[PDB]
Amino acid sequence: MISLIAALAVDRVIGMENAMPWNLPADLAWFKRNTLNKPVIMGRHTWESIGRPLPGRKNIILSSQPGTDDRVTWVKSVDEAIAACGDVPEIMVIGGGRVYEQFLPKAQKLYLTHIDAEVEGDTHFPDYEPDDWESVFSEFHDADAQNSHSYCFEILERR
Ligand SMILES: NC(=O)C1=CN([C@@H]2O[C@H](COP(=O)(O)OP(=O)(O)OC[C@H]3O[C@@H](n4cnc5c(N)ncnc54)[C@H](OP(=O)(O)O)[C@@H]3O)[C@@H](O)[C@H]2O)C=CC1
Ligand SMILES: CN(Cc1cnc2nc(N)nc(N)c2n1)c1ccc(C(=O)N[C@@H](CCC(=O)O)C(=O)O)cc1
Repeated sequence: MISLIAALAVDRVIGMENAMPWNLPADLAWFKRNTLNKPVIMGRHTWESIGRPLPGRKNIILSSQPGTDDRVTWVKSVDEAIAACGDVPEIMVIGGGRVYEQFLPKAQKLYLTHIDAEVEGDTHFPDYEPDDWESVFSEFHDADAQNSHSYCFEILERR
C-alpha cells in the first residue's frame, strides 16, 4: 500500500522557500514513528532540506538528474521509485508538493499533522475530496515550550 505523510498548516500550507514555516519537534517525532523501518520516497528539494539519510528507512529520492549522494537510492520516475521499494507492506511518501501531487491518487492512507498556524506558503498540499476518506485516528496536542502551535495528528483511509 502507498501512504502519504505530511504536515499541513492552515489553508493546506506545507512549505515556503524550501523550508516549513514552523518548527515542531513533536511533528518530527510522529514522522519518525510512522516512517521507521519503511521505505520513504521524496523529491529532490525535500532531500536537500533533510540533508542526510533518514536512519532506519530506505531513502528513495526522485530526480531527473544523476544522484549526488551515494548513501541513498536515486530514481528518475514514479514507477522506478515504487519499484525501488520492493515488496513491503507500506511505502511512505514524504513530500514535497510535486511528489504528493503525483502519489495522492495512488495512496490508500494519509497520515496528516494539522498545525494551527496561519502562515503563508508557496507550496500547498493537493486538494482532495473529503468524502473519499475516512478518519480513523485523531490525537490533539496543545502548543508547549518546544512547539509553538497546537497540532492534531490524524490518520485517514481511502473509502
Ligand atoms: N509539510 C510537509 O509535510 C512537507 C513539506 N515540504 C515542503 O515542500 C516544498 C518542496 O516541494 P516541491 O518544491 O514540490 O519539491 P519536491 O521536494 O517535491 O521535489 C521536486 C523535485 O523532485 C523531482 N521529481 C519529482 N517528481 C519526479 C518525477 N516524476 N521524475 C523525476 N524527478 C521528479 C524533481 O527533481 P529534479 O529537479 O532534480 O528533476 C523535482 O524538481 C518545500 O517548501 C518543503 O519544505 C516537503 C516535505 C514535507
Ligand atoms: C524537511 N523534512 C521533511 C519533513 C518534515 N516534517 C514532516 N512532517 C510530517 N508530518 N510529514 C512529513 N512528510 C514531513 N517531512 C524533514 C527534516 C528533518 C527530519 C528529521 O530530522 N527527522 C528525524 C526525527 C527528529 C525528531 O524525532 O524530533 C527522523 O529520524 O525522522 C525529517 C524530515
